[PDB]
Amino acid sequence: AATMKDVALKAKVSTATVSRALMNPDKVSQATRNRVEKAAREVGYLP
Repeated sequence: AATMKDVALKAKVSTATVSRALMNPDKVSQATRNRVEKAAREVGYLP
């Protein structure tokens, strides 16, 4: 099973972004935001 964290590496988003995402999303770029949302479902884990 994959993890939302692993995805960040693939999209080179940021360890802080996905980390704070569950706390207060405000560091993810609009473009990277849409890509993550889609990539989040693929792994089955959206949180």
